[PDB]
Amino acid sequence: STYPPTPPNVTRLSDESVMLRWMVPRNDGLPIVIFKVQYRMVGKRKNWQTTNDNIPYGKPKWNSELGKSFTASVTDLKPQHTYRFRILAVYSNNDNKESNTSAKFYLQPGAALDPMPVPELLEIEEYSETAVVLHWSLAHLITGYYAYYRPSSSAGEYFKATIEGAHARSFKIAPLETATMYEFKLQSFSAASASEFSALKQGRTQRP
Repeated sequence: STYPPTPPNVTRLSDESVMLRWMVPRNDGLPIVIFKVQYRMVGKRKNWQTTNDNIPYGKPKWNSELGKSFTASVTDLKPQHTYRFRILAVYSNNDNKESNTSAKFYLQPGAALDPMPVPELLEIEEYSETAVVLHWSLAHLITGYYAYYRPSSSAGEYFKATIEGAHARSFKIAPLETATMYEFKLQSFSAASASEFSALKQGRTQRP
């Protein structure tokens, strides 16, 4: 059978974008091949738009005892408009199942909002041939942090991962390609907004 992903939670990243977080509960049914982020603004024909980013399931299978969490952002949204989001999961057998919809979310314009804490990205613990660990500190308006990473050699889009809880001060990012260099930056977030990014740090996975 197929277990649908949970509805995404939404937090404002800017005047034109939000970050979604969802989970795939542990289960023994078909594996999901990719995810599709959809959305539609409230007060408009109930027609969902699909973003142009097929999110792979990746590895590992689960990242907590609960199941596996995911994180993707949606940009190009207009301010002062309310939206609803949902996740589409495509399974190995090609079926499609949509999570339940998110609560209504109002994309509020920036001005007049409390400055979120900017973490000081200290150092990349080149912990292994396939993983690395982030360490940072501050100078709980915070809900957690959003880590951004990608091979230093590749402009474009960053992979995202959510770190839940304000006092997490490290996070292991794995799996990553061996003897490969990545770029990492970090930001703190709350429902209302995300902080400014920390410094963009370079880090390489260990060799044999």
